[PDB]
Amino acid sequence: GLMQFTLPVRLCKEIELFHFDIGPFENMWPGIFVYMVHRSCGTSCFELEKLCRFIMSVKKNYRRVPYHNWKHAVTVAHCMYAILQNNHTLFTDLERKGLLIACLCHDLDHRGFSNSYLQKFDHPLAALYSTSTMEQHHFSQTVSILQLEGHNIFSTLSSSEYEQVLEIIRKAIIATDLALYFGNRKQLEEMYQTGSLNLNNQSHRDRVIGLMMTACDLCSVTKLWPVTKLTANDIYAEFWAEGDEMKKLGIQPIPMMDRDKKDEVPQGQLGFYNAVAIPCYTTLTQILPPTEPLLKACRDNLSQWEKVIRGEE
Ligand SMILES: Cn1ncc(C(=O)N2CCOCC2)c1C(=O)Nc1ccn2cc(-c3ccccc3)nc2c1
Ligand SMILES: [Mg+2]
Ligand SMILES: [Zn+2]
Repeated sequence: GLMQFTLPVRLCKEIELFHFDIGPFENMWPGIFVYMVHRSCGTSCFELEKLCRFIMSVKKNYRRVPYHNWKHAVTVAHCMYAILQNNHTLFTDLERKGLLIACLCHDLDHRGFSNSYLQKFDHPLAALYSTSTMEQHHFSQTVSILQLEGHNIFSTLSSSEYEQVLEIIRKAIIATDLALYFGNRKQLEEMYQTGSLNLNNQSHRDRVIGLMMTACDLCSVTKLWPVTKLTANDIYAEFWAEGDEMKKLGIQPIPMMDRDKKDEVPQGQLGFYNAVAIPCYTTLTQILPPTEPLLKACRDNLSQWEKVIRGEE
C-alpha cells in the first residue's frame, strides 16, 4: 500500500517530458510503467501483485523483433502517460486505467509484418480477421492474458465499469491500425473547424482517443534527433525483412520495404512526416493544447530529415 516506485532523479524529472527515452536497461521498464500507472491513475487502481504479473505476461508475449517489441510497448505507454498528465481533468478514471494498459498491449505478439503481408502470405489470422488483422489479434491476446489466473487487474471493477474499460482498450488498440487514422483525423479536423466537437459525445471521445493512440504509436518522430534516427534503423530492419519475404512470394515490394531503395529513405521520411506525422500532432494540439511539445519535436525532426537530403548530414 505505502510501497511507492521511485526512479533516480534524472528519470524522475525527464519521465514527465514528451521526449523521454526509456533507456537501454530492459529490467527497469516494468518499474517505469508501474511508476506511470501510480502517478497517472493512483497506487490503489491496481493490486501491485496482479499488475506485476500482468506486465510480465505481456512482456513474455512480445517477440524479439527489431521494432514491434517490448521496448515499443513501454515507449508508446510513456507517450500516453505524458498526454494524460498534461490533460489532468479531461479524462475519466476508467480512461486513465484503460489507455496505459491499451498502449502496453497494443502490439502484443507482433511478428514484424504488416496486415498487407499477412493477406498476401494467406496467414490464418487474415482469414480470422479480414480488416485491422494484427490489431484484432493484439486485442484478442490482451483479453487472453487478462483471463490467466491472478492476471485480472480489473477484478475490483463493477460489471458495467469492466465492460466499459475493455471497450476503451478494444477501440484504442484497433485505432493503432494506421489505415484507419486518415479518415479519423479528417472527421476530427471537420468537427474542430465547424465547432461540432463535443467531448461529452462518446463517439467524439472515441475519435479523440483514437488520434491519441496514433500520436503515441508514431512518437519516435517526437524524440531527440539521435533517438528518432536510431529508432528509424529498427523500423527499416522490419520493413526490409518484409520486403525480402514479398520477393520470396514473387511480389515486388513497395520501395519502403525494398532494401535496394535504401538511398531514398530521407525523401520517404519527408512524405511520412508531411502525410501522417505532422497532421496527426497538429490536430491533436488543436483538440488538446498541452500536447504542443509533440508537434514542436515532430517539426524539429522534419527539419533534420530535410538537412539529411541537402547533404548537411
Ligand atoms: C518513423 N516512423 N514511425 C512510425 C512509422 C510507421 O509508419 N509505422 C507503421 C508501420 O509500422 C511501423 C511504424 C514510421 C515510418 O518511418 N514510416 C514510414 C512511412 C512511409 N515510408 C515510405 C518510406 C520510403 C519510401 C521510399 C523509399 C524509401 C522509404 N519510408 C517510410 C517510413
Ligand atoms: Mg500495431
Ligand atoms: Zn505500435
